[PDB]
Amino acid sequence: LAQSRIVDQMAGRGLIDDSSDLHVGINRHRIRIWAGLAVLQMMGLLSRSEAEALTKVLGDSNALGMVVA
Amino acid sequence: GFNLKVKDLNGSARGLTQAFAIGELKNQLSVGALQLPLQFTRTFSASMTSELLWEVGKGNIDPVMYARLFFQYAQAGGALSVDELVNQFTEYHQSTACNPEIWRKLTAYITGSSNRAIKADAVGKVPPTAILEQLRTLAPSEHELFHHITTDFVCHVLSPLGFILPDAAYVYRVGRTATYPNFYALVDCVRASDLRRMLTALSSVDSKMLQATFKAKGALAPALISQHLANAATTAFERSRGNFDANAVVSSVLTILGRLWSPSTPKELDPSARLRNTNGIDQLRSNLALFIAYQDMVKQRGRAEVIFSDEELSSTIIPWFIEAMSEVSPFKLRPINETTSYIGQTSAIDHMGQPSHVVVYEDWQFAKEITAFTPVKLANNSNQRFLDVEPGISDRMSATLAPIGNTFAVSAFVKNRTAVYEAVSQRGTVNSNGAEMTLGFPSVVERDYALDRDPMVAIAALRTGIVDESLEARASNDLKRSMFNYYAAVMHYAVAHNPEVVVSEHQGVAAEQGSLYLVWNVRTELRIPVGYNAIEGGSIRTPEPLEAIAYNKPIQPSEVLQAKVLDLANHTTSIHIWPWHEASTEFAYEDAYSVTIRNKRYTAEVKEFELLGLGQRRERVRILKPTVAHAIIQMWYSWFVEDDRTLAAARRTSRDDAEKLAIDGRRMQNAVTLLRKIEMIGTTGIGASAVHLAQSRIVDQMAGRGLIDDSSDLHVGINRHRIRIWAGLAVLQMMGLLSRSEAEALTKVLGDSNALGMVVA
Amino acid sequence: TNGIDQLRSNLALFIAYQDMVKQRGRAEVIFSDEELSSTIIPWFIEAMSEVSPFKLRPINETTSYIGQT
Repeated sequence: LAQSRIVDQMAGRGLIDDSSDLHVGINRHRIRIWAGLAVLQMMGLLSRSEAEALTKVLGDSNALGMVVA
Repeated sequence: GFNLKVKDLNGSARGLTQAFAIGELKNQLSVGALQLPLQFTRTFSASMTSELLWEVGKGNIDPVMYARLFFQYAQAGGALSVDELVNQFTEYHQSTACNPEIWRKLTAYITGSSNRAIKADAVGKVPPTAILEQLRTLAPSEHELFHHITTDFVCHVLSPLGFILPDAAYVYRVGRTATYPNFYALVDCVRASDLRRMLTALSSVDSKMLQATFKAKGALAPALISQHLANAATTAFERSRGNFDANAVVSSVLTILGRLWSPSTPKELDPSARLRNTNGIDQLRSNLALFIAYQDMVKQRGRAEVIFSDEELSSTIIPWFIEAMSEVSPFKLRPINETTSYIGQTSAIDHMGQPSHVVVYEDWQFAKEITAFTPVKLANNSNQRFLDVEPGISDRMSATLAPIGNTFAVSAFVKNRTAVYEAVSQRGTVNSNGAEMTLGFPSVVERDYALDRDPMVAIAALRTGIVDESLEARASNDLKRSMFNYYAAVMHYAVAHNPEVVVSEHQGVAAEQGSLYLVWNVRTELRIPVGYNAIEGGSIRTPEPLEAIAYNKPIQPSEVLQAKVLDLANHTTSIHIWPWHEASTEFAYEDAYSVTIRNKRYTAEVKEFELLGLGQRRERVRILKPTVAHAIIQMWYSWFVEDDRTLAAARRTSRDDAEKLAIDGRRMQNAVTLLRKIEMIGTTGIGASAVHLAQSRIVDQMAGRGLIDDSSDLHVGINRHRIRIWAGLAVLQMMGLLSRSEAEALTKVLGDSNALGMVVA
Repeated sequence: TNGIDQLRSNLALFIAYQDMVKQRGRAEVIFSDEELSSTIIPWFIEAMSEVSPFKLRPINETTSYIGQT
């Protein structure tokens, strides 16, 4: 759904409507966290000031898949 | 036909979501999990097609057929339901059979004069009929029917005596009935079930005794014929009653069934000894097909107290006294899938693979033959009108329809939208479903279009689910009269695939009067971008019937059903039919059309009848109102709407050139396709007559305005596409289906598309 | 068929074909058959059933009321 929305954003400006350009490899894992973010806050569990931490720590490393997927 | 999202169908066709069959809305979409399993099996059969004449005819009187007729006209008539009709019949039966002075007058109209019954002599100066007029002089019925039947009764007891002289014949048509639906209809069926014996007791017993008293040879009889007749007839009325309440008996047996079905506590209601499996109610344990009756039962009403419960009873008698075993009605009865054996199915779709286009439908008729008639009436009274077909037109118009059956091969026609599926790439898939894809039911259209209600308004009524309360007994409920069948649709072919069942009562927080539908585990592929109920685990469980199909294979329908016109003329050459009026007047149309040759109009028109080459104008020929096909062509029309809307949007943005030309390429031949078939609609019998006369009118108009100079216009393409498509469309106008707006919209379609050809031709 | 050929001799009813295409157009025999007709239908033609002022005669007697100067 969020991908549907930003793909709709691709339709915003008419030239970046040139089909999907996100999907290669890194983006998928990069947004894979977002699922863990909905699972984070207002899944009814985590209290924020949290993904904050996770963000910095996800910045700490190469992450990648690291393999898988 | 229409469409809806799969994940959001409750937000979409919210009424159609079966959870709606119960008062459920809630934060929750019904469901959960619980217990007791048994595939509910053996559904009542196929009332569709099977149209035919029946003969009231003889006074030997078969109550059974007449009952069938009562339900028949009742649905077909000006007064729902059967129930009130049976009341009215009982009223009439009092006013007649229980009103003796009449009978004195009747015998008086027969042999009556003096010192009746004029000793041993015969003399039966009567047509059956003349009696019927005399009774017509008596209390009118809004719905005579039985008014014939009472006469039939007069015949039956006067048959032993020399008054068989009148014997003519009486005839009446069927009427198609649906799935078939609502338990109120069952109420009609059970009171009619009473009619089987409410009536037969007077239809039977009767008298072999008295010939005519004998008293050799037999007999004198003053009022004694009327005496013996009516007083016994009234006596016959006494044994008749049926006692047991209509709605109550069904309410109770349904109660025991549904609570038998209950996974949550049966409590004091329970399976038991002779409470149940009384060598028949257990057969109902096998007839659990009439499920849904419990659904609306709590919905139409609420708590289902057995009130006349007892515990010996019932058991005992009442379930025995259930309707289907008394077999009136199009109540019908059968095993499983044969009712589903008219379900189309096409998964289509791709890569995902499951969702964007998965259609269903039905196999269907085109016995081209269709008929029309004069309404000859040997004597004024009502509508007992004799009619004879008008073969000279009737054949050729049917002949005109002959190619048309090869046209619009609806199965092949389905392939159309299926073909649309690859449009438009590329794969979604999670962000926006899924799609309805599926419905486009010929059946739902015909069921309502038969009353010319126009189903299409009912369609949106199932979009929002709620009825828009068009308060009128032949308005609002009739909409709902369809909606039931509509639900009744999917469930049945939701049986096959899969006999998975149960579900629970879903009390929610309010209120436990009972609320239990069905569930379907089926079996699945391991991916679920379809259905809010993610429950992919092995398979969906599943709360709503459609998802099964959504996870179903294309299977491709067996499906063969296709009706047939009744022979009619071969019998009404002798005897009157009574769906008439209904069949209507009925002769449109003056389809004028312009040809805008440069800066000039030259519009032409033609007077229907001479297209048939007949002369002159006919006043009173009476075409039927053929059904079926309307649904097909409408579906074709609306689906084209889905088509060009989708494709045009696709070129509007998707996005990315390789696809746009594809679709805009696609677009072209779609229209090109229709172009071609439209000539088959016309210039091949009988619209060639249409183009002929059009050419006549136009060139003669050239001469009349003066010059025929510029009039090369019997020639090519543009004008030819004009006149030809106009022609096939025109005979199609003479065809009683698809109005007129469809015409202008259609030429609106071709006009941008391209037109080019030059296909002619 | 010992009669339709008499119609081959009755070709006076010419013009009927004229308006036939004119009043209508194509003249498909539709109940054509090939045994029929032949067989019965031409036999069942009207003038032989002789109703009407349909009348019947040789040539010029109908013209025998034509003035000429």
